[PDB]
This record gives sequence, structure tokens and C-alpha cells, in this order.
Amino acid sequence: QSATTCGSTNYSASQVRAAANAACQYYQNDDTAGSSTYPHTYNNYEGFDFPVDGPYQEFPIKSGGVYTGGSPGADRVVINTNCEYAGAITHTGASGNNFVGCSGTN
Ligand SMILES: Nc1nc2c(ncn2[C@@H]2O[C@H](CO)[C@@H](O)[C@H]2OP(=O)(O)O)c(=O)[nH]1
Repeated sequence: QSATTCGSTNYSASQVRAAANAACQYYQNDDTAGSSTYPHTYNNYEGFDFPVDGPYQEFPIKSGGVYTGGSPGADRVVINTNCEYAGAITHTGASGNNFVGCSGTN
């Protein structure tokens, strides 16, 4: 994971790692954060060309710390089931429940 910009939000490489890291941890323990359903399967309905193969899991990323439950916000980190970083996606600039890539994800 590297620095990225989702809509207007700038996430540092450390912030992306921490989120990616958390998603992995929970995926591994067959856990979810708080009372949410994250991390959960990310189907890739949008056809992003991730640098790693799937299956994938999505997890929120946000400023101010690692997601713990509640509103996930617009941003997400995507990892595969091998805990390999796939990319960052966002609802910002998208329509409906669609996602668009954050900088570096296409
Ligand atoms: N748009 C979209 N939704 C997905 C995908 N994979 C799973 N979903 C989920 O299917 C619904 C459509 O947006 C939501 O519940 C969404 O999860 P999240 O809202 O947790 O991101 C995907 O690749 N794209």
C-alpha cells in the first residue's frame, strides 16, 4: 500500500497499511469490527484491475484511526484472502452504490 487520495481525502501510506492490516487481522480471525459486517467480500462488480488476484475483502479506511464500527464513510481498502493489498476505492465521485478508484486504483 502507498499514499492515496480518495475524492479529496489524502491518506498516507501508513494509514493505508493500518487499515489493510486491520482488514487482514479480522479476516483471519473470522471477525468483524464492532457491530458491522466488515471486512466482508468485495465482489469487484466495477471491474477494477487490481494488481493481485481475488477473492477480495473490503474494509473502511478513514482519518483519525482504524474503523471500529458505525458509519464506514466513503472510502475502503481492498485486500485479497492472502492479505495482499489490492487497492483503495471510494463512493466519492460515484453514483448509487458504485465505487471509483482512489488515486492509483483503476
Ligand atoms: N458496489 C459494490 N457493492 C459491493 C461490491 N461487493 C460487495 N458489495 C456490496 O453490495 C452492496 C452494493 O453497494 C453493498 O452492501 C456493498 O457493500 P458495502 O456497502 O459494504 O461497501 C462491489 O464490488 N461493488
